[PDB]
Amino acid sequence: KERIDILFSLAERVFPYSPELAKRYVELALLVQQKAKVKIPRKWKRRYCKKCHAFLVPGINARVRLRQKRMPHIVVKCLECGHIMRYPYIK
Ligand SMILES: [Zn+2]
Repeated sequence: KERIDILFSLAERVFPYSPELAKRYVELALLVQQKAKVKIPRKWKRRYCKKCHAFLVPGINARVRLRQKRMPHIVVKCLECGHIMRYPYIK
């Protein structure tokens, strides 16, 4: 409820500050989310790494390269995993 939202705000400030610190904070926010057993729209579900459990934004804990071919593609590397993720896009 409110508890997640406070953690989310805290996770956001740490997030640019240090990906690694944020990684610890997010893992707390996600752990809270399952424990509270509350589903939220896109806020945590769509804004995190698959195994880091860290806030996903390009430029901050993770970086994205945008490629132009006539197939759109972006590649995202998130530091906490240290791994590159592909996200296909069309139009
Ligand atoms: Zn990651």
